[PDB]
Amino acid sequence: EVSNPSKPGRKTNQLQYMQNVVVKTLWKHQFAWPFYQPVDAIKLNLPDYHKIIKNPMDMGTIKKRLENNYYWSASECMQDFNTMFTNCYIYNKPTDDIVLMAQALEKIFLQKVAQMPQ
Ligand SMILES: CCOc1cc(C(=O)N2CCC(N3CCN(C)CC3)CC2)ccc1Nc1ncc2c(n1)N(C1CCCC1)c1ccccc1C(=O)N2C
Repeated sequence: EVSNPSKPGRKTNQLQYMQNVVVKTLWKHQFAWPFYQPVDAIKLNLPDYHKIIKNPMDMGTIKKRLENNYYWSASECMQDFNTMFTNCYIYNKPTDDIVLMAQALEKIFLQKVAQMPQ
């Protein structure tokens, strides 16, 4: 999940940008806090969450993956962000607050990624 002995990982120029520009800009958004940690289906009372969401993802995991050089390339790290936002749209109702919070964060994600080098 945040490290794998058989998985090749490294740090590239792009992966440094994911960590120092993308993760770090988003972590400081006032709507980011629900994504610091995995969805806790006990605390939030979500008996069906892990039946609908097959691959949970959050920014804490991503951040930790970056610090561990878990990833091979930055597009792999972008896929994790997409999973995290997409899970949010999939599980929740169209007008739920968390949907509108994920959309605002996702927009900034793309603006930052649009300036990534290479
Ligand atoms: C570890 C924090 O975790 C959460 C906490 C609380 C909470 O009650 N606190 C926050 C801190 C408390 N202190 C301490 C004592 N002191 C005196 C005052 C301050 C005060 C009350 C609420 C939601 C949380 N965490 C969450 N993580 C993913 C999700 C998530 N909430 N939301 C919600 C986020 C906001 C709207 C929806 C979801 C809800 C239902 C279904 C899915 C999802 C979902 O998709 N995600 C991504």
